[PDB]
Amino acid sequence: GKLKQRSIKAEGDGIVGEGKALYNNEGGRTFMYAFISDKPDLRVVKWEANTIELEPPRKFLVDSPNGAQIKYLYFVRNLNTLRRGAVLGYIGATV
Amino acid sequence: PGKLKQRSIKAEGDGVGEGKALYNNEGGRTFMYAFISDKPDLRVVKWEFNTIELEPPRKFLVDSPNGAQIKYLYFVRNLNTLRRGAVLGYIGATVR
Repeated sequence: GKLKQRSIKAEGDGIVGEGKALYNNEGGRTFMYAFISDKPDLRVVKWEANTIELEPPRKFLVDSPNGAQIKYLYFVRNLNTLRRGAVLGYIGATV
Repeated sequence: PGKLKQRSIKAEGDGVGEGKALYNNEGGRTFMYAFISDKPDLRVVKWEFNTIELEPPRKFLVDSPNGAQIKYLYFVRNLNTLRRGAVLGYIGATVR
């Protein structure tokens, strides 16, 4: 199950944050699994004219030249278990 | 979190096989999740420390520098759906 990405703008409350969404283009149709962002407090992503709420950020640290960095993983509302492991499978390969 | 690993090993069947094994490590404790081989239809992966039994292989293709390619995927017996997803999400990135 290959996993793709699409940079997108999310929203918190007064927080408005851009970031990278993880999706899945099975045949013609799309499906967003998770959203990786650097600002917490984020509430909703707007995906397609359709809104998507997010979840309690799980926290972790990803490296780089400019330094390993705090990061915030958001699973979309009620993502089935199998796809959650699938998300963590992708990240913990590209780290 | 986080962190999934790889280590080549030999697996047996009622009959032998060899291939990739996706595994994990925590506070020193070494966990095995899945085994990948081009050969059906093995039973066990022996890990020198247990007789770890394998599920019937799920089957998949990957594109290569020499065309199309068969490999089988064996989850371990009764592996929790969560950890099943990472195996699949990992491979997904890992190969094509």
